[PDB]
Amino acid sequence: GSHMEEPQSDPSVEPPLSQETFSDLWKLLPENNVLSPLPSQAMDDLMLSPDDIEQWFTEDPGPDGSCFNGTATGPTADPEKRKLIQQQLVLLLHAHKCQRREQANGEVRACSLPHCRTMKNVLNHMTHCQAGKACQVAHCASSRQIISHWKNCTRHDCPVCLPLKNASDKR
Ligand SMILES: [Zn+2]
Ligand SMILES: [Zn+2]
Ligand SMILES: [Zn+2]
Repeated sequence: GSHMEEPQSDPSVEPPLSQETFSDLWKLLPENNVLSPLPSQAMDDLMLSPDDIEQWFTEDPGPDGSCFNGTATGPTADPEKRKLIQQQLVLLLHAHKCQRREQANGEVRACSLPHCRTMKNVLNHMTHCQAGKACQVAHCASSRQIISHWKNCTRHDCPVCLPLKNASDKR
């Protein structure tokens, strides 16, 4: 053929994603990234409001632990709760890459998708924010729990990390 498969088939040149990539991604990412999730393949059909993020990554309801349907009727360990983390986390990637695509090409305009518009505003605040999980903006505080997952998790076999590492196979 006209080219070789070595950059994808040989471990001496293959440049795959690292566990620290997702931690820097939402802060300092360059305008030439290739992980950009497209609406034709992204599970955006499973979308939520920023307040429901607190149902899969828990925040205290009060000092007495006053339980609710989101913890007592349908616990955080349910398989459907994991789908909601995966689909929302993949959109934090889209919202950081979509804003960069417009910076790289002034002839086009960013998404009309309210979830993309929501997350790109949160990411541009969260990079300068100092309270994080304690921030008084519900959208900032909720997104910081998602960012805190990749910062503390180091496993290969995790219901959130495994499908992301499988999708980010940039060999
Ligand atoms: Zn977008
Ligand atoms: Zn904040
Ligand atoms: Zn994990």
